[PDB]
Amino acid sequence: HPKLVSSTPAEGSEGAAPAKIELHFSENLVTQFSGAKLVMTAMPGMEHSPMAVKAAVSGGGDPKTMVITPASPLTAGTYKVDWRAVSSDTHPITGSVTFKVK
Repeated sequence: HPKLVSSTPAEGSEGAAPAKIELHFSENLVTQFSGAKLVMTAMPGMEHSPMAVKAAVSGGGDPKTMVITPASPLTAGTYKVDWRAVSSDTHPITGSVTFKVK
C-alpha cells in the first residue's frame, strides 16, 4: 500500500528510551509541511496532563524516511511520539507511537 508502511519508532517498547524514531513511507510525501513531537505521557495522576519534550525531526537521505531525534535525554517514564506526516498534494497521515522507559 502507499504512505506509511514501515517504521522503527518504539511501538509499545517497554524497557528503555528509543535511541531515535524512524518512520518509512512508500510515498515520497513530505515536501515541506510535516512535523512530529514527543509528549511525556508518564502517569495520568493529574487528569491526563502529559508534558511536551524537546525533540528534532530530521529525515534520512530520501525525504520519505523521517528520523525523529529526542534532543533531551529521555528518562524513565511513559511517552508518546505524536507524528504528523503530510504531502504536497493533500492527504495527511497523522499518527502516534507509545512506549515505556524503565
